[PDB]
Amino acid sequence: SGFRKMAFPSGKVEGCMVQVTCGTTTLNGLWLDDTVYCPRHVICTAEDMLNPNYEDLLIRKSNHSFLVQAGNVQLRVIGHSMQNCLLRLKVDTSNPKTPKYKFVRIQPGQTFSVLACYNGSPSGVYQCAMRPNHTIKGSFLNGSCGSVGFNIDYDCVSFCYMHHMELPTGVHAGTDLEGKFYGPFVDRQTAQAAGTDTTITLNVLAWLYAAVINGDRWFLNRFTTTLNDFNLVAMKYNYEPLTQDHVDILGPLSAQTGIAVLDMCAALKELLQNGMNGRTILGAAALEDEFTPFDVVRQCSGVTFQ
Amino acid sequence: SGFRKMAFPSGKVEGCMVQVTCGTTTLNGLWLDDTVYCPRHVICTAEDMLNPNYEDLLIRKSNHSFLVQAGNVQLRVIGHSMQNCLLRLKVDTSNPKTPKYKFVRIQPGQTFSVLACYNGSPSGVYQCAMRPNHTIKGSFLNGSCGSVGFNIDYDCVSFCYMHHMELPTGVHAGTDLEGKFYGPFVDRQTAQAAGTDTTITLNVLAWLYAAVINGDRWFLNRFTTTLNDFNLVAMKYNYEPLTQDHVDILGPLSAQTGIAVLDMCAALKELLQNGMNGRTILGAAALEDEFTPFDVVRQCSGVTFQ
Repeated sequence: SGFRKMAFPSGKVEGCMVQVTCGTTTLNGLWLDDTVYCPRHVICTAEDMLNPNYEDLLIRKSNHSFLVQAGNVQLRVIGHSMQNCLLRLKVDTSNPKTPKYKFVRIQPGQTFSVLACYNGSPSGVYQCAMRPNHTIKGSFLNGSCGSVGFNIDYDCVSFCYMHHMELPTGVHAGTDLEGKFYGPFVDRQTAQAAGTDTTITLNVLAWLYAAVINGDRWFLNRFTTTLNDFNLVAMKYNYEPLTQDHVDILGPLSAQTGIAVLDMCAALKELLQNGMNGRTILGAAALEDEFTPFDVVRQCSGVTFQ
Repeated sequence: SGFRKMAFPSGKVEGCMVQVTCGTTTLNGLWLDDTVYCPRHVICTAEDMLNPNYEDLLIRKSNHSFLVQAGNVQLRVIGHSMQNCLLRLKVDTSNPKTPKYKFVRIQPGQTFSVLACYNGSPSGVYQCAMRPNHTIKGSFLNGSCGSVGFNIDYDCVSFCYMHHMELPTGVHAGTDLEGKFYGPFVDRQTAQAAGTDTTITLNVLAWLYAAVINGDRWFLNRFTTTLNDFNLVAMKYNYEPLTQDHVDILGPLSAQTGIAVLDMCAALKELLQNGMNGRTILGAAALEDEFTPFDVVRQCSGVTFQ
């Protein structure tokens, strides 16, 4: 029983974190096999950031311009390329701790674990979601650049995020592990701001199913609804429209609770229209949208509470 | 910026988890040096649990009664004792991955990371608090017994919890690493239930300070209050009384925000009396009590947002 924001065990990833220094800037890198991946802005000075030309800045550097430390040991750099907004440093040593891994570009609404690091030392781990506006609502301080996000499937680490920057609203922006940004953001100092966000409807519904599997059905009602009718309500409350695809996804959860997806949607619209009346769901006072349907099945009993 | 329920990196602990089987029951154990620690109810049958005599049940077993697996490797048991509600199995191999560690008995209101495990394989990590009623609000399914709770200080793992059981309300109960239960609970099947709980006032206040450090002060007011006056309000709302000790603890946070502790208390009572008026704090719709003051300084900037 119970339900919590659960992160994946971070061990396989801790073994990959290193420190990367170039001139006066130090940040975190990811050491897999004989390559270290980090944000390219490690080669910038404060004023560089105002309008960097990374191609121009990088040609001016050599292999010995970079200092990579793994714990107490310095790794020798013997090559370097820029891949999009990332640097790849070839090093003279293969990481003995390299887990089986892939690089995946995550979709909005999906969740992942973040291992926050400073100076190449893991400091904490937490779960978060890729917002519709392509930001994540993280917890990062200075020096966290290079921290990564990942999921774990069997023994395989799927790396999906590397942290680059914080936006004026205190939310965070970064790239996948090929250095392509999530969202319309760039790695330089500008007036860029998060676009307006929206609530992840599929996740909220998943979470309501979670509440039921865990023996709670107070918010339910006798009504059902049309996709179209639900979506008129969604618009008004800044929720993403529900699509037939999302209804299909909620299949398995619908079956194990015996609650038709569109009936759940009827409950959801009632909650949005009537508020929660000072009550809680899964201990929360407002609707939660950072659990996917996958997260729910991961963590919940395969047997519902009644 | 940002603020999240942050768990400690779980790597040092993952390296210690094993599987312990006795007869038909399998659960998790903790392998440090040449000892494996697990819940003693691993030696019970379903009906045994109704009224076990652990002394009587254990004398009937031998070293070869236990099967310990670490990944694919079976560890040979060569001794066994009961320490309170725990079993200690001496094994023929010292765990090469044993971190520097201590066993500490945590106090109510304090927080820790939980590594949820099944069949000796870590499945997820999350943060939680020891409730005043000595339970934790965890997320555990069948087979999670033996999962542990810990904090990390420098390189030293402080183990503070081992999971034994779930209570009728779906909250969880377990022991410290000497096998002494937190709370008035016992490891057998009975009508035991969680006592009534209360909100952790010191943590709520810490969290309000966190909101300020992060640039939010909407809930503040021009008033101050007496310890006594605050506590009359606390009683009515099922919050723990505030004590001079708690005011001292909130010192450092009070200094860096420039907000007198008792002024913060005035804000708190206003919030409790007036509700949040459909607004949020740190993104939450109700007051949060699972962050200690220590957690706040850990994760927040040492420089407040303005």
